[PDB]
Amino acid sequence: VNELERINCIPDQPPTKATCDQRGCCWNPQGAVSVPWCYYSKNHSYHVEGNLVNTNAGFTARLKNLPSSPVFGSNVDNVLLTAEYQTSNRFHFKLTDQTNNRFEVPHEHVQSFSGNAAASLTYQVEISRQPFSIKVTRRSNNRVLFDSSIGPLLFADQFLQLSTRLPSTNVYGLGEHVHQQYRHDMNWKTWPIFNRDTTPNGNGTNLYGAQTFFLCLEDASGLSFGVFLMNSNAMEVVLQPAPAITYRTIGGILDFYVFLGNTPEQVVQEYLELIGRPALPSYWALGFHLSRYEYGTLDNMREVVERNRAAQLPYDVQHADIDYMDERRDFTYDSVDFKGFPEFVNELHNNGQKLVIIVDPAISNNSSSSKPYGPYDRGSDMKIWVNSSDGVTPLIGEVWPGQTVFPDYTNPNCAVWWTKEFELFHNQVEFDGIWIDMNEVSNFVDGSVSGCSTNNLNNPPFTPRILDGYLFCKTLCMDAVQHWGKQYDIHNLYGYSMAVATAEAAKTVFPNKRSFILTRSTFAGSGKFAAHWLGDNTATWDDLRWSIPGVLEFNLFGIPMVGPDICGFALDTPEELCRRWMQLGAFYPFSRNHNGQGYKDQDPASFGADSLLLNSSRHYLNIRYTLLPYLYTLFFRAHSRGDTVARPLLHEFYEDNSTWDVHQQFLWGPGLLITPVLDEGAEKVMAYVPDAVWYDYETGSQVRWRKQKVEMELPGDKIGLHLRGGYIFPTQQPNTTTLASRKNPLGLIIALDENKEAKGELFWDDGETKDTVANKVYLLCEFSVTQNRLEVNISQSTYKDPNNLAFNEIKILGTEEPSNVTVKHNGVPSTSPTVTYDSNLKVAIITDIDLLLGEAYTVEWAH
Ligand SMILES: *[C@@H]1O[C@H](CO)[C@@H](O[C@@H]2O[C@H](CO)[C@@H](O)[C@H](O)[C@H]2NC(C)=O)[C@H](O)[C@H]1NC(C)=O
Ligand SMILES: O=S(=O)([O-])O[C@@H]([C@H](O)[C@@H](O)[C@H](O)CO)[C@H](O)C[S@+]1C[C@@H](O)[C@H](O)[C@H]1CO
Ligand SMILES: *[C@@H]1O[C@H](CO)[C@@H](O)[C@H](O)[C@H]1NC(C)=O
Ligand SMILES: *[C@@H]1O[C@H](CO)[C@@H](O)[C@H](O)[C@H]1NC(C)=O
Repeated sequence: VNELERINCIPDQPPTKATCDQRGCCWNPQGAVSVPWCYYSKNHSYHVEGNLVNTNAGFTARLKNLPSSPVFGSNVDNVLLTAEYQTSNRFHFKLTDQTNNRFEVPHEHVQSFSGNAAASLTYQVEISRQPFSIKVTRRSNNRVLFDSSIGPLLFADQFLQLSTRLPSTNVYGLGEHVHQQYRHDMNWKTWPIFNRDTTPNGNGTNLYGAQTFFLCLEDASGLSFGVFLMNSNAMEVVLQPAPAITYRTIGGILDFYVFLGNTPEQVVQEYLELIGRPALPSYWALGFHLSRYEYGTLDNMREVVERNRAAQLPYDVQHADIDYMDERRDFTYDSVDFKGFPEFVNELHNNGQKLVIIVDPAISNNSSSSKPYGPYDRGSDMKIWVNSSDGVTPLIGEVWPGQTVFPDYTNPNCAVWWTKEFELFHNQVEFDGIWIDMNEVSNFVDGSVSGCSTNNLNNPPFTPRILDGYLFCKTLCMDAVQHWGKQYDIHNLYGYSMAVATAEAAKTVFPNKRSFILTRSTFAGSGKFAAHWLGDNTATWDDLRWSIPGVLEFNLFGIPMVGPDICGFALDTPEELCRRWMQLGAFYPFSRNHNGQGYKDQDPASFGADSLLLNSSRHYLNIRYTLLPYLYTLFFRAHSRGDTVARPLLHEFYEDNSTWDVHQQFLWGPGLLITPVLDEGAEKVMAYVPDAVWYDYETGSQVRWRKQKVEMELPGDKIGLHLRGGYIFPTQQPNTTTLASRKNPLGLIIALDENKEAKGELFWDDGETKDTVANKVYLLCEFSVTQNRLEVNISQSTYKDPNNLAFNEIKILGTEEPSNVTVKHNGVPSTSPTVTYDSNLKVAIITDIDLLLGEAYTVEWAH
């Protein structure tokens, strides 16, 4: 056994030979740091009993436990392997107890399969019987992708483990964590996963959400695969330099999907086809959002709103945090400090802005005839709370308002209660979207106001390395009871079920509209319902750097609308850090400046009406808003096809191994390269320039750099932004709200490749109606340039914007002087455009044109 391939047999304590001998493992304390001293022998585990059986979907096998000493308790003697060839690119296998039903995740999107095995498989499955292992190989090159033979299968009631070899160390994903780097290096590292309210800091703890998906780029050809584990129990994932990854969970079943693609993007697409593609956002949610914990008063909030509006900051959304509430209780507002809240909502709406309100799941249980508290009274009438282990008494915990009960969102009746609370509240305060927080669920006491009984749920045989080392820390008792089952099994599904219920509420409160839901806690598939933010970060340079991998990973997880608290939630933000963070933050798919209680103001205009920070923030937000049609089209592709929005360089440039590690730059889709300064004091950044033609976004000048590391000069007022040759970017003149910007003239930026060609597309619908894609009420058009000619082609034509929108400007980068520009509509001229040319920069701008959105055109020129 190569020591890199040793699978640790003593995950639970300091290794000893006595424990090693008792567990029947191998002892060799002579390795390098972190190399396990005690590791599994070659026949710990299961063997296939008798023959495999073909089924319509695939095959089954019966696995029988080989005699072994019971470490983490009640072992499963007879295991059933069920394998389904679900599609040419997706394999599913699950290991269950042949004799007993066990907890299975009741996912809202994924359904059971009742097909026949797919034809033309891109993969092959090999089963070894003595001992059991499962291998999945890529058919084209026989690359072993999944191979459990490196380790045993362990399957006890509260301890399940399976390992797989990996074909490379280009491994991305898992969550929710602060990984600091984007590529997992595969050095010995254990990542615990158990939804927890905790600071995203440098400690690598489990955080708010649970995401078991990873993607592996196999080699420079782009061939990639992914693995998803459908299990909601506390678990950890162990990475080691074999390379290999081990999943170790403390309940449920091992239900695995393996996805193959020809590129990293195809793997994400296959994963999202399974778990659910992300919602198309309201176009206004793409704008800039501003927020803080504790304005304290409506007057204070108004003062902030007003100075940022006075500054002409692009600024669509204002969030109201728990300070709007009457004593931090949901579905109230403070009639003194927030007196006149409804009037302020009208002011926002009149200014073309939106209000997003925070709503917490925990509900104050303080109600009497003297002073009733409606949401509690109504929820109690409907009996929709999470109960204690007795199965009948609502569990009492403590959150913002004091003592609280917790809604059981797994109960469909709970969604009815919740919907009605929102309806009642929306009648008083006409908010536009909902920010659901503290939904891990977060509890200010451990378990309940009376703690947690000692039993195998609260105190299991094995505890993964979750923060604080007890499952019930800062959450509910594990033996609490909900419709879908015990908190031990469904804890990781709380925020997911809450997002589903809040989407259901939206159906009534915002009829036929998308609205906007922002959630803290997530499970696989949450992006179908909600955006995410990366939680309670801190105003440090490390937190700035750590945000980009967090954004990229959530795009892999199908939650493309993701971002951190720009400038940092905890602590007073230094001007220089906030200026850099706003520059980068103009390019997060979810762009929100948010701040914790009591800290110095960090809203952009608070730095001074003529400050470098405000000027730079306005500048780059104006660029963001200019590219909103491009961004919105990226979201359309994420929703319809499963593409990422914020995208690693390697997804586009996988042929170039210099991109495999890059985590300080990222792309919007295929075409826009973002290069922030991320180091204190720096007016430069060490940047990678991929193998493409690149143009400076502002000047349009072609950079000399190609496929090389560069020192990019970025003074205090700059972030790197370059456009990829071969791409056409739709734009729209910016305004301070998207309500207004959407009415503005459109533009095209055509970034020519080495062959003087480029292609692009534009999706356009009404920006807010639900089912616009499903019901085919949209415009989709395609742009292509191949010399001397731009074609605008209409592929879907079932929405016509009433605002007379047209492309009134075409900017061509990397071109020789165009002459005789002519515009044809369905073959007919047209009215001579104006052409301006910069021969030093090789940039042409065509103006005095009017190409109506949704009409086909050819624009031709000579040289
Ligand atoms: C939590 O406990 C309540 C009782 O406090 C349970 O309420 C039951 O709800 C159903 C309505 O679906 C009624 O038919 C029963 O009469 C209720 N019981 C009582 C005693 O009122 C509720 O089911 C419990 N929830 C869970 C997840 O077990
Ligand atoms: O620090 S804290 O006092 O602010 O409480 C944190 C958290 O609870 C923290 O204490 C962790 O335990 C690790 O520090 C809580 O998450 C803040 S919530 C989400 C945020 O975005 C809203 O503005 C806040 C008000 O609704
Ligand atoms: C780890 O946790 C504690 C927070 O309670 C903190 O003081 C320490 O700085 C953290 N370490 C890092 C690297 O974030
Ligand atoms: C920008 O929005 C304002 C509304 O606040 C509107 O009056 C103005 O005309 C818009 N500017 C344009 C057309 O670019």
